[PDB]
Amino acid sequence: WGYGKHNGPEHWHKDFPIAKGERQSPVDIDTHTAKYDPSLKPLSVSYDQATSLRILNNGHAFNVEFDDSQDKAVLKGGPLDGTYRLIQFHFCWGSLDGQGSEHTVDKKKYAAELHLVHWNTKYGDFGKAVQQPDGLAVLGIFLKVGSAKPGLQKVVDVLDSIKTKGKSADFTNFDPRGLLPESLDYWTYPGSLTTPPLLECVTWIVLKEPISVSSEQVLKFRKLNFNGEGEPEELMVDNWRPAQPLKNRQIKASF
Ligand SMILES: [Zn+2]
Repeated sequence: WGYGKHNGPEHWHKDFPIAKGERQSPVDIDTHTAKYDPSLKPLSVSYDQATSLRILNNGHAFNVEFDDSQDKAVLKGGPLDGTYRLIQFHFCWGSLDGQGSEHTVDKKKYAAELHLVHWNTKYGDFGKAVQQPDGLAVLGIFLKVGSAKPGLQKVVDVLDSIKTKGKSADFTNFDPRGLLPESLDYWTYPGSLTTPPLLECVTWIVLKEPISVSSEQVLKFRKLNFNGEGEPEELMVDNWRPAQPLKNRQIKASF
């Protein structure tokens, strides 16, 4: 699987039949249809004790990994029940500023999308969580092009070192708190992983308020390669999946 013409999103259902399931992601958020739900609790992000370890190019994106052997970087509150631990974060981006996000707001597409992945500690490890309907919590944050994001610069400078598939780099003392918007107002719905195996185990929480990155910041993303070192160069762009049918599900808002 990939994002090309022959192994792209439209073809995933062949090896991953859950591709046309009832709770696939991403989706389009109809802000006029979302239900204001007064019983949602504010989100609780505890990231001050976060420990980053490395960044790697997995051939379809780049992941920043965190030590999740203890409750160091956790998510709770909101629509969640129990504690979710930060295991890793990645992005989806486009070839142009006009596309890149997975989730769309009134059909509007953003330059990129940041996904903060967390797993339910009641399940003991990430592999068990992905077997549960309440196994993960993904924190989705939109990126728009304007002013630079001071806090994202550290990531951008290290991409040179993981240009190709399989590369990884030590990436310590990276504080995720630098990638958060001022507001924590959100939309939430039941969904899935947006990349194979596309397991229907996620509780999506999409921030209303986007973060702005500079054009040169995002330009650096477009320079990564899908391919392994020594292979024809395939630039790592448009690694996002098209919006799926909502099918009955309801999108709720905390505002
Ligand atoms: Zn993702």
